[PDB]
Amino acid sequence: GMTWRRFDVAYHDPDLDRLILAARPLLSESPGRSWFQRHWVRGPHLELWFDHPEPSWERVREVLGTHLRAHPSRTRIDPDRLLPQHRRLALAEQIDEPLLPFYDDNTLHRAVPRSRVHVLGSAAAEDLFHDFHAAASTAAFDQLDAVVAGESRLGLAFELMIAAAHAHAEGGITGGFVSFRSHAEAFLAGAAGLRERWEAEYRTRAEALRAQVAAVVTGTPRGRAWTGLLDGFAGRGDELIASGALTVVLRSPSFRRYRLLLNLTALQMSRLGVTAVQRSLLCHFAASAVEEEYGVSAIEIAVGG
Repeated sequence: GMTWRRFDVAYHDPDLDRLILAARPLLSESPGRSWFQRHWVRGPHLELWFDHPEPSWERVREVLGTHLRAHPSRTRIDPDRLLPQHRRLALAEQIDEPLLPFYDDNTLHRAVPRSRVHVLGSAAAEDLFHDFHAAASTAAFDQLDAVVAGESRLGLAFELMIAAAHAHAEGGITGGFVSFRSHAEAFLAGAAGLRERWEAEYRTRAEALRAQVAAVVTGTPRGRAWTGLLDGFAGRGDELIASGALTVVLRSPSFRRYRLLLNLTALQMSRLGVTAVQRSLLCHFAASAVEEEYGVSAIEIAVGG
């Protein structure tokens, strides 16, 4: 917190995948824990977090300098309409920090790490997330090779969601149902007319989605890699929800674990460039595919008595 460095790479092109990829050597060079995330404070930007002195500002400035100059971002923005969205997002995410001015495109800034303690629960909670972000930043680089190499971004994300529910939900995949239906019903309560669209988008892909669910449930290299990564944080997470040092079958200790590991997965989806809408769509896709593939209703009714 007095050790963490943060660098903000201002970039208004929503596609960051190639920029992120350029920055990979920096994190490999870093002897400590390093990580990155997409963020919006003072406009779209990439954030590079390092808890050790190396690489170093001038290293960072030269690596990202090359790329930024070679591959600039031509995208404009609307500061006038964007500011209100952020001022709301600041209240939502609970973000005290200069929202103004906006960074100019294609600029490297040095910046102070923000604290997430008042949001996460403890200092211990904050450390756990740093650890996860570090591990998941590594795994993000691989997943983004694939994506730039043409692969489905949304398809990779769905895979992580399904794998996580199967490994870590009480009762495997059918036990992640409610959490999927939850995330998605939340979004649709906030915009009625999308319900029907979400339904039509599932319907044309129904058997295709189910086939992916089944495939991930059986086991895939990517699926086992992700759940493995999450493994590392399950034990430590338990303690912190047990001890009360981490954000609140409400009281259920093994429902709390899962909700956390599902949030970590969601953060991975941000990192990979899956927006709130796409994330809402995947959750709907997941809830419906799981329903139809396993007759989750038949089951809920069955265990009714």
